[PDB]
Amino acid sequence: TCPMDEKLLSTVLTTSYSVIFIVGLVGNIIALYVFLGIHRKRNSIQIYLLNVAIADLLLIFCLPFRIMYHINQNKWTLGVILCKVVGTLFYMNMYISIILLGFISLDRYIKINRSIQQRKAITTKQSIYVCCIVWMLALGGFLTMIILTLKKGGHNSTMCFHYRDKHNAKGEAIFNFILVVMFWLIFLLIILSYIKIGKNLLRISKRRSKFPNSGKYATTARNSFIVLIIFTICFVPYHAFRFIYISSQLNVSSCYWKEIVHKTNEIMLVLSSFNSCLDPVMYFLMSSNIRKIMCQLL
Ligand SMILES: CCOC[C@H](COC(=O)CCc1ccccc1OCc1cccc(Oc2ccccc2)c1)OP(=O)(O)OC[C@H](N)C(=O)O
Repeated sequence: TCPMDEKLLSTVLTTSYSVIFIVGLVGNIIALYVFLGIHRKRNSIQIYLLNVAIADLLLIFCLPFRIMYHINQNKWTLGVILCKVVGTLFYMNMYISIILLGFISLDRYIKINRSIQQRKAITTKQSIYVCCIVWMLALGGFLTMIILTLKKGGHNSTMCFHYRDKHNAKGEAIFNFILVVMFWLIFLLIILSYIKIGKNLLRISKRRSKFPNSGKYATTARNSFIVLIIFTICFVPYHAFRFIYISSQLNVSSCYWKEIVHKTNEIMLVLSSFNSCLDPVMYFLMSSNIRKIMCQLL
């Protein structure tokens, strides 16, 4: 455990996480207000996005502990219990957000590309069913893993969010490895969905059957590509490097690899958490009614 300099890393992480925290807080507050205050009725996609907003708001509420830890002296003043609570809660919220974004991709694909008329907008029932299942499965994993870590593991210290060996705890490592591959499957589904949606909207706009609103389809096709690219840049490099993280952490090696691996992991955490603040903004910007409201109000 080489105690290497991280003051510049601490400062850059503190600044990045503070900006992400404030932007995500304001964005998720606005998203909750619009999904509750002015949205009387919900469809499957809107319920999905409300749950994404709740997960992102929980990750944003998790962030201030991280910024305080990084800014104070890069040491954790409080107990290991809160360290474990925050560390597990941040990751569970992140993966809930990822899963629900994959479901938003999927139902957008089935609703736009292949649907002919409608499904009478009764897909909401299965939407809350899937949302409840995912939240219950996340909460169960949260409780079991935290209750195992607090008692079974004797590694209690005054340092948090740091690099640790997984010789004592290999279940956490294998569960993280499974999380990465399921995230990659979700990302492949997301990219397929959004490429197909964009191509369908471009061909529909290119046919130009009716002159009115023949240019909004091109805008919607562009928006699909934009949201797919934002998701990619936010999440892909992180889970690309998490493989090297696990490979280095599950075997004995010189700490010289460890500092650069830890620094890369933290930088990728910054990009991943930035999606939390970005997600509410894309809904407001890509919605024609909300965009016009923003344009006329400003
Ligand atoms: C105990 C400290 O945890 C935080 C971190 C280590 O994080 C991991 O190894 C990944 C997260 C993880 C993996 C395996 C099991 C539970 C995990 O915690 C989150 C979680 C909870 C519940 C469910 C769940 O998976 C879901 C699956 C399906 C649906 C919804 C959720 C995930 O350690 P630390 O804070 O020290 O940070 C180390 C390092 N800086 C860094 O960033 O990894």
